[PDB]
Amino acid sequence: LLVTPPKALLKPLSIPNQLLLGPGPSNLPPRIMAAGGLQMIGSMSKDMYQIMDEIKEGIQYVFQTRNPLTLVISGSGHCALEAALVNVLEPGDSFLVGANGIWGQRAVDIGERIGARVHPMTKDPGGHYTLQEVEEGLAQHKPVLLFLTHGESSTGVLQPLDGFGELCHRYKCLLLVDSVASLGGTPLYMDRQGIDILYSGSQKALNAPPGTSLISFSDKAKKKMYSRKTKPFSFYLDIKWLANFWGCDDQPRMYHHTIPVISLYSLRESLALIAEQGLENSWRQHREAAAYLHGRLQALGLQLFVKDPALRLPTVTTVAVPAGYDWRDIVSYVIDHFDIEIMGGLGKVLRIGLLGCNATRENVDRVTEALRAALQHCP
Amino acid sequence: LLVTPPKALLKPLSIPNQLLLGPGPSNLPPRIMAAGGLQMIGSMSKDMYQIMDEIKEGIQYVFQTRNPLTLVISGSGHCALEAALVNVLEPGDSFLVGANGIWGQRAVDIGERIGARVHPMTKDPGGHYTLQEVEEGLAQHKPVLLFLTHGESSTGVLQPLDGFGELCHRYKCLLLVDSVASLGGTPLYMDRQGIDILYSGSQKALNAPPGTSLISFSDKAKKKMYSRKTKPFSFYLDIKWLANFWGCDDQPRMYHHTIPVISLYSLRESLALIAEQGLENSWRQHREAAAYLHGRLQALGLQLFVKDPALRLPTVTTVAVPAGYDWRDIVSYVIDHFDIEIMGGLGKVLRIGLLGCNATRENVDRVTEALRAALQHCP
Ligand SMILES: *Cc1c(COP(=O)(O)O)cnc(C)c1O
Ligand SMILES: *Cc1c(COP(=O)(O)O)cnc(C)c1O
Repeated sequence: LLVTPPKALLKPLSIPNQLLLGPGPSNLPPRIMAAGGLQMIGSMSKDMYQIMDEIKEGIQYVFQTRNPLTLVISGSGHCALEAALVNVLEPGDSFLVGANGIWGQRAVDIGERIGARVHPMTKDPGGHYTLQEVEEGLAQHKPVLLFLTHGESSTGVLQPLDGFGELCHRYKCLLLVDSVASLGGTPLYMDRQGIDILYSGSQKALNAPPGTSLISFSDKAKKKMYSRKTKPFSFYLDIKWLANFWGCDDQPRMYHHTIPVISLYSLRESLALIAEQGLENSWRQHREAAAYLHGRLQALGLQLFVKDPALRLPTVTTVAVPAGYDWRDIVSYVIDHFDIEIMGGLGKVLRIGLLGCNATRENVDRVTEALRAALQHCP
Repeated sequence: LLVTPPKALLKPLSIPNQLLLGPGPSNLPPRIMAAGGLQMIGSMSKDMYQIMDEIKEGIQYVFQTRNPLTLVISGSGHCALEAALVNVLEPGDSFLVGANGIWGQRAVDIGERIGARVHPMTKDPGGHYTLQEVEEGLAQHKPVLLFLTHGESSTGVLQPLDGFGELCHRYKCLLLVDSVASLGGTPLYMDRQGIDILYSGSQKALNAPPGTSLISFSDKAKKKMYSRKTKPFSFYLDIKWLANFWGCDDQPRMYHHTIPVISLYSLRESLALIAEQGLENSWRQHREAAAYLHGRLQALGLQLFVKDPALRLPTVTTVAVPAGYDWRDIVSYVIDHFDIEIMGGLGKVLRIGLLGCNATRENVDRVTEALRAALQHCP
């Protein structure tokens, strides 16, 4: 045989103890770890369906919707995003994109690839979107879909949502919102803010492991996706298939692909936890924690990138890179000395993440103490 | 708030004990269960890279290749398939498809959607592909890629591979092979059989949980994918991105998407297990087990769908539905009474699956004893 058994693979697997306080993913609580270590069931069993059904109710609770087209995408953030775009947008269609960070910049790339006419409202890092600025683009381009990034995790910006859906609906437009870095860590009401496509990820404020995502579609969205001329470019992400399997339509569930059963156990639990906490409690915790963290960082003499506190994303705090330092040096120091992960921002600045169980005063202390030492030790 | 916490989610998660002896997925051995219950690490950490690197060596060992473009697709079977097609095929291109079951029939649907000229060599259930029949299609259509299903899990057929790659290479064609239901359970030598794209799944004979897949690309494939006019329809599955992240190219690893870390721990172990066993041992086990199972089924008076033993897939046995029975009745009886999953075949027949740790004489006994009772109790 050409290749021999890899020597490295013949040693036992060993992983460190890291406190993950970057934009994502987050650490796992015991219940989610426990779920991950369970045994398989049939991927098309009555029991597996029950679990999926339970998950659906959970996606409904956290999204605050009753949309019966709500389900899990067998993929990460980008897959839920891609899934949205490839099932809603037909080649030609006009797509209006809020390019504040990256997330917009990705939604763009996807749009371009599937042959959409892409309308990029570029705003420098830190910037958000004013309803008027939307209507001016909506007037200028007459799109079929707008994409807005709720929790902009590259810039630490919390986009205001209220009233945007009803603007979009007037111009016939569909609202797609990226709530991956916002869900569970700030107010969000899918049906009451009139959102047509909402998606989130498992590995941010729900404290499940990466590789699943939550998606929900309004009837307005459902119509546009169920009255395409053409078939979507992706079969894996074809909604008409997914919807059927996940039990959304009248037809009995027909095998499409194999769902990541063990991740679904985990996700189910992560949903049960925030269902036991309660959304408003979760939003309180994140709101307060964030508040504490800004105060502490302020004390160290660091400047918060997002100036207006009402525009700061609780879950992800952007901190301006202190003049005269190498960001790599600080971030590497932190992990190296204290065993704490703090990302940078992509497209610069320092990024810190309070997500679910990880969003406690203790963790803020810890990252503050760490950034302290580093500030006085980095060249 | 519109939606209240789902009452069902406020009870604790409870899953049955099922022996999964269908085409997939398979049951998990303790080491893989253990890996699934571990804590997160940074998705772009030195430690996470080591793990990915280790996995790569493992994909190289089981595929029997040295292709430095080998990596894990963050998706199931279909995603690795889709990933192959969307990165190799450009709209127009000619694609020659071995539509024996299904897997071909899906590769078709994908091909059509991404705007390939699709050439379907339909063969009734049970049928395989003769080198001549290939060359006649290769002559008739002059494709850029042929798709062959190695272990045809819908029909229980083992396709012969030997020499097909060198045929394909002569006509300038690329060989893509679906080894999801064959890898680890029959001989397969990527480089020595001249295969340009080989993919497999985690949830079949490797005994990892669903939701990851293994893919490898030859230099011939790499050239075609790295000299497209256009960008692939998918960003999630863009090889130039994936390749970079997974450390395949000269550029430092740049964030694309978030890899399903916990599934990667599992997959790493599943690879370590077959690296400790050794491929030829694994092929012996499956070969023998299969042999035993056919004998026993024969004794019950059941007829094996695939007549020629040299064409029977060890890992998945097709058994002709006995005249005068409802297949649903037998299959439901089996799970209902004995707690054993035995699928049907899609596009009919009964399907039984011996995959990795699950491929033992004991499990054959068990499914035989079960099918016995059912045969004499179903109407
Ligand atoms: C993390 C994140 C993503 C990316 O999701 P993946 O897990 O990388 O697929 C996208 N958008 C936002 C807002 C995020 O926070
Ligand atoms: C199971 C299987 C598939 C489907 O893979 P998914 O896990 O459903 O994405 C495809 N091909 C073969 C040969 C299989 O055995």
